[PDB]
Amino acid sequence: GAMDPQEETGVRVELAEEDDGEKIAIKLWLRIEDIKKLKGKYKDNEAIEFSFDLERDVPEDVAQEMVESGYVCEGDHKTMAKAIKDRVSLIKRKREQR
Repeated sequence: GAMDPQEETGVRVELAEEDDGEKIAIKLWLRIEDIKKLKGKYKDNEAIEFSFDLERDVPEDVAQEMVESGYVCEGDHKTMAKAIKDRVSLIKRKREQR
C-alpha cells in the first residue's frame, strides 16, 4: 500500500457503505483524484457511484459502461478500471481474513 503521500493514481474507489460481510454485490464510488492525469471531461470534485458484483461484474467491463454512459473517456478506460480493480482487490483481500 501507498504509505507515502504520493498517490500517483488519479483515481480511487471507495465503498458507499462499510463492507464487512459476504455480499457478492457491493456499491462503490469512483472518486477522481486528479483529472489532469486523465484525458477527457472530468471534475476535481466528482465521484461515480457504481455497484460491483464481485463474481459477475468485471472492473474493465464497468469502466466501459462508464465510457458509454458518458462518465469516463475511453482514453482513461484502463485508468478507471485499474481504480475499480485496485479497490476490489483490497476488498477481496480483507475478506481473506476470518
